[PDB]
Amino acid sequence: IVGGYTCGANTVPYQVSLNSGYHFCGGSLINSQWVVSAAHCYKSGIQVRLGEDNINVVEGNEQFISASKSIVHPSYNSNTLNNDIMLIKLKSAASLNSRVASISLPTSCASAGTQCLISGWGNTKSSGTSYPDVLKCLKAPILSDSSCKSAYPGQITSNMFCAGYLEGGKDSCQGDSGGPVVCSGKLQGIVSWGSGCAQKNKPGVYTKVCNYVSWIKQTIASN
Ligand SMILES: [Ca+2]
Repeated sequence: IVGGYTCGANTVPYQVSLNSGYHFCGGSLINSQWVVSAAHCYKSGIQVRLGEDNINVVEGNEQFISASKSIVHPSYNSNTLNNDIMLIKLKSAASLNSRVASISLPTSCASAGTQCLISGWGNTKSSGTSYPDVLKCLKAPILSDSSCKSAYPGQITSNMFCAGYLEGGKDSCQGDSGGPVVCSGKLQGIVSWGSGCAQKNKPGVYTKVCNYVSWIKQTIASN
């Protein structure tokens, strides 16, 4: 997260870190046994880390649980990042509490102008590299479809939306991928892609979760 703020420990209780020996992506807890992330974050050997603030220090609210299965969206295209969504099942159910909690799925899509909270342990520099140890947060609005499409000609599908600031300086970034965009207590987006980070006229691009609620629910019901 570039140009954000320190969230505070366990203030974002649905935020997860995906760990394969090191943090490599975010995710969102959507029930005691399932996490949503970005398909471009797929790898084998995932451990899900819940209850984290400092990802390099054991602070006392963590739960580390190995994934038993990952399911990439059936129409994911790694060239265009269309359908950049994956589900991860935990080998055991997490213990839900005030610091480890699920986030609701949307019953309806959000609109341009809605304010959302974006979070992660990604790079904090727009030109340069610096990785935080504690969770960072950014409040940002959803941008219009027309401004999103104008920013990225020929690249924005009906399964994407843009959020952030066209002036630059505030955005998600590398290492935030797969993490949440929450608006009015609903998971509306997944950190997907962008040109660089926090660049002028190049806002963040997010997976449009409301398009996938049917697939998520059916997949969970049968796995
Ligand atoms: Ca920790």
